[PDB]
Amino acid sequence: FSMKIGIIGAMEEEVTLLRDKIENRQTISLGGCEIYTGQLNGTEVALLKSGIGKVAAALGATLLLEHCKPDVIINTGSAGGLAPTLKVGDIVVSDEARYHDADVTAFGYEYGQLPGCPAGFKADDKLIAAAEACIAELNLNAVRGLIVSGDAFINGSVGLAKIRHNFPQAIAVEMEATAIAHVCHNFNVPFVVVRAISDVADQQSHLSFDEFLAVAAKQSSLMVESLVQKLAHG
Amino acid sequence: MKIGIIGAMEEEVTLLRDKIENRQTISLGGCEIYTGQLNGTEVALLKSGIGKVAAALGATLLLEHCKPDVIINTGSAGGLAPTLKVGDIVVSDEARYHDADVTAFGYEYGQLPGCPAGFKADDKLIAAAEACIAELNLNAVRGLIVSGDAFINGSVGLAKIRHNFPQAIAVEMEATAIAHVCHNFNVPFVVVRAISDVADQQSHLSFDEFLAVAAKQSSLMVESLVQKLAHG
Ligand SMILES: Nc1ncnc2c(CN3C[C@H](CSc4ccc(Cl)cc4)[C@@H](O)C3)c[nH]c12
Ligand SMILES: Nc1ncnc2c(CN3C[C@H](CSc4ccc(Cl)cc4)[C@@H](O)C3)c[nH]c12
Repeated sequence: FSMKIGIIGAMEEEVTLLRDKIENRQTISLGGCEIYTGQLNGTEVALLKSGIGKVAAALGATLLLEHCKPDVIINTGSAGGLAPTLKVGDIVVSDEARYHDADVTAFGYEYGQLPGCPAGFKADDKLIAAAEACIAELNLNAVRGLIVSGDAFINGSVGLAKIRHNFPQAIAVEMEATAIAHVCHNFNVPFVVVRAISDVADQQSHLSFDEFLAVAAKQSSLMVESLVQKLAHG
Repeated sequence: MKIGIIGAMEEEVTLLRDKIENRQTISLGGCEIYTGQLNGTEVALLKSGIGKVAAALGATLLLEHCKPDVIINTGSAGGLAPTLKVGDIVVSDEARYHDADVTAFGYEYGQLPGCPAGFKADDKLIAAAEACIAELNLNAVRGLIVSGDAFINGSVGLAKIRHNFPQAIAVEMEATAIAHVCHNFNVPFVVVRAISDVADQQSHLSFDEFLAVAAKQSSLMVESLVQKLAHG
């Protein structure tokens, strides 16, 4: 009864469903961000709306950790699906996060690695196990594996090809997860990403996202709600 | 007046750090912040680490813990403008991400949703930096500086920057992140960096050779600019 779960979503649509469900809700406004505090089905939560891309996610995550000191972080939201069995609405769970757009290979760092960081950030094993238990209980289709982040909306063409080449094992792509993982790494806070597929990052991904962002928000929010309850009680 | 100063690499902050008197160190989130006085002016110097996220996390800690009135971003840069040589100064009038692309939804190339397409540096800070450049007889260019999470080393990476930002005068990896955090907190910023290489196919070798020259030139400029701002 003394756990506080931090949850981070980038777009307002990505946090609005959870935000609705928060009891005794209060809003903290700082640094261009909002954090909603209160309880989700009894469990104390702090839900950050970060805004879009790596710096917004990093600024937001840093305020959430400093102001709220959550025990763990769960990153919720939509994603572009890369793994072949994924369909719109399916869940993706991070094993690990990597930047697809960092390149200091001129000095022999690994592609995707920034100097001062590990080449990728591992998500927490217990959080991952708890997410997989929720996926089973909810009877959802999910893939676990590497999620890659960058400051680009992937829409086929080179951008997609470059990711498939550099990270053939990446299951999904998005724009905040890695930055949240990098902040959590620096503060020793366990994280997991539990997103849902809104598009498959190909030349029609903008139209698929226009159509399916809400479905992905709903599916990822349902998972996060289940996860929070499982973590809190088992 | 409290002046915030941010450099990414330890080599980019060390010279200033050696000069801070009444010095205390805050160690937090993988960053270090050194507080005290630089030639009688209160400063807070952040060593942020490398790239956009490190810079953003560190800038956010510095603004929260130290509440500086302004931010100056110091360090090295890849020179893009034709009149630039190694050691020369670049001063931002504006900062943009060269690697942000949400053009699929019709944002401007380099713009992230929720941000302006570029972040404008502070006119009073720019004017003070140009007075310092003239007094020290330096060669400098003022203009757009672009940031990304890549060390630019010629070939297609460089070509893409030149296509998208023909007006960019230099490239680096943190400034626009610092600008964005400053934007969100309504804190004025300026970038005053110096050229270690020209972001071409041999930029790694030039950086091997001239990082220290650039850290020195940018640090000496910063020290002069601090003095000018606080004391005229
Ligand atoms: N193909 C893809 N590529 C990168 N990220 C995503 C995402 C996940 N995010 C949703 C969102 C897409 S970019 C955008 C567009 C308009 C507006 Cl108002 C706000 C943001 C980013 O937060 C990352 C889903 N599919 C993606
Ligand atoms: N051609 C270029 N491209 C991008 N950034 C820079 C910069 C400015 N920075 C220095 C540094 C280059 S990457 C690097 C390599 C070794 C180690 Cl230990 C740590 C970092 C980044 O902070 C950005 C100078 N030239 C640049």
